[PDB]
Amino acid sequence: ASPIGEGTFDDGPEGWVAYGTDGPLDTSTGALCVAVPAGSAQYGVGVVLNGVAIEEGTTYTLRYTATASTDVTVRALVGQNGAPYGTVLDTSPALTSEPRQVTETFTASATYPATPAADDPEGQIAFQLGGFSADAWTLCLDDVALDSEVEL
Repeated sequence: ASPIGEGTFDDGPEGWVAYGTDGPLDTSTGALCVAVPAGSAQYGVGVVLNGVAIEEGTTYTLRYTATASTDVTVRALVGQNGAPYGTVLDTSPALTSEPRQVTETFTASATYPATPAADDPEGQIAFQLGGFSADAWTLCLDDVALDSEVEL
């Protein structure tokens, strides 16, 4: 029904959550900056955001600017959690001291409903911040949108 907001992290993380890190997320600037603790291997750290609007094979556009104090290249994408499952995003979120904006229109070949139920965790976003940067680093995204067909 409702997406996350065309251009998030512009004052608050909204719902984006990050596990395997220190305290909650930190923004206060206009970019969701999660603190990745060194040695973030093993179990692996990451960030998930439940609340997406995808259906069957529809068109979409992911736009986010991630930047890690270090040159870390983790994994980022999307999928469904709660049947019928199905991932449509498969890329590598590169990061570094410089800003790493991202812009690409992919055809969500799945369906991310919005029903917060026990056996129905709906679909969300998966950020694998584990098994990538050895030393300590972090991720700073900003303005993450994803809608089907939009002005241009």
